Amino acid sequence: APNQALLRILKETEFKKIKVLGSGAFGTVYKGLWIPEGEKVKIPVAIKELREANKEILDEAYVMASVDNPHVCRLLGICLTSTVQLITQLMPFGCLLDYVREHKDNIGSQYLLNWCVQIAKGMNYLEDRRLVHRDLAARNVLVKTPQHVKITDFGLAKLVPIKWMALESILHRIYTHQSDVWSYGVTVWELMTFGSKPYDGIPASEISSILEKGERLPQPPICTIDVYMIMRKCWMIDADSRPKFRELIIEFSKMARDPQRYLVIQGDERMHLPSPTDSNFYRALMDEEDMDDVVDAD
Ligand SMILES: *CCC(=O)N1Cc2nc(-c3cc(-c4ccccc4F)c(F)cn3)n(-c3ccncn3)c2C1
Repeated sequence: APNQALLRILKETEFKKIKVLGSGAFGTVYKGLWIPEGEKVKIPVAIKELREANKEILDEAYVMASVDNPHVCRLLGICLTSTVQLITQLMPFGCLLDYVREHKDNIGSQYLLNWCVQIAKGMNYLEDRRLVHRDLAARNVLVKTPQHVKITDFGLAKLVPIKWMALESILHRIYTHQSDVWSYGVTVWELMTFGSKPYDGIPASEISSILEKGERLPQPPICTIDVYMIMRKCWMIDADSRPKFRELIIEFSKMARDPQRYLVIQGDERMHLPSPTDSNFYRALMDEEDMDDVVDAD
């Protein structure tokens, strides 16, 4: 029974879908416009209309609306009609998966390590709340600004990403904070490869036997062995042997302090974090919310 004041019930008359942004396995993402009651103003919003109980949907949506963390997208409004529409703050930059693909071999080491830090802080918040995401992947990490990423779609899996799933989840539908750690390792791998698809050319049916044999995702060319060992540690068979989100925040923050020693990127001395001037601009314009300082190179 969380705070019902975090979820605003929207009527079909207060909003309108205008543009198409993309679509995934759960639904289609639209750029929306909210017209608040008794007002003339049009306010951009992001709307996800689902693909396929009202009391039960709302119960889950209140939990989804209670996630208050700088690296977790909070559900803001819901519109229950014949379809289920979810409303959240519009993010022009979209997902990190497409951002890294559209910026292939053009992303600095400071960005990658800081994103790994931020994703770990978002998941660590979810673990403190005893919440399991179940669908962590670079497609479910949104870019607020290039220096601020946030985990999206928490609770959508509750209402199959085999290549992002831990073996116990594939075999026994078991989902814990430690299976989320496995998915996180796969997500870090997607970033380090600038958007590569994991186990490309391998049918989803073969993955469980491939894992049981001891096969894992290859070392991305930019990762030193210390970075690869952390990703490997995330894919251990024994869930309790895998690192904690708590430990991943510290390890990746320590690595962000010496970026060149942990990632080998060509043209990296040029690709630095933005000047205070450009970060002040981005913040006042599109990121007023309070977040921890991005880890700088000593
Ligand atoms: C690579 C894919 C991509 O570019 N995007 C995926 C995506 N989803 C959403 C989104 C998510 C949600 C949402 C958030 C919390 C809980 C439940 C839930 F459905 C939503 F309501 C609406 N959109 N976006 C998105 C796009 C633009 N601004 C914000 N979110 C993307 C982008």
